[PDB]
Amino acid sequence: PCPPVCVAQCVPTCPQYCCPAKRK
Repeated sequence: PCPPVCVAQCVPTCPQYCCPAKRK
């Protein structure tokens, strides 16, 4: 369960499997 804003923005509220390689 990934947020669609985490697809650009991998934050402390967001999952680690939900990190891209486009702005963490």
